[PDB]
Amino acid sequence: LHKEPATLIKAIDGDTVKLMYKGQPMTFRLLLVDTPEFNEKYGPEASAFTKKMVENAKKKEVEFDKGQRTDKYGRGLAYIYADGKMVNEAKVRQGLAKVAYVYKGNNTHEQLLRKAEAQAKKEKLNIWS
Ligand SMILES: Cc1cn([C@H]2C[C@H](OP(=O)(O)O)[C@@H](COP(=O)(O)O)O2)c(=O)[nH]c1=O
Repeated sequence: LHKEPATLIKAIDGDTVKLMYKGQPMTFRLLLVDTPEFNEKYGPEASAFTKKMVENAKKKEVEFDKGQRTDKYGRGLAYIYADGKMVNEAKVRQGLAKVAYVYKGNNTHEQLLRKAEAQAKKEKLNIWS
């Protein structure tokens, strides 16, 4: 896989980010994660964590997987990095998202994210408390 730069337009919520990617605005859905909705327990925390990780970063990068690059809603599907740290992974590591929507073709980082979720769950952290 490879990491491409992008410029932040809007950190939308826990699972999506709007970026200027090669000069065009697109909404990216984070691969492999599902975040509690804002009006559910941990929703507001999970959303603010995601937003601030992205917004505080100097460098934002997009990393497409080996399968489809857009979902059935027209969203880009990617791993997003914030100063070299994977946003998808951190959300899960901190017990503020769950590993989810793991399709063939776009599962490169599945083992890594499941490792993070296992640590969160062992620690009974946040959604796992
Ligand atoms: C993460 C991800 C979500 N999606 C779609 C599947 C879900 O649609 P369906 O429920 O219609 O299947 C939806 C979940 O996204 P949200 O969690 O943003 O709603 O996003 C994909 O198609 N591929 C993906 O990799």
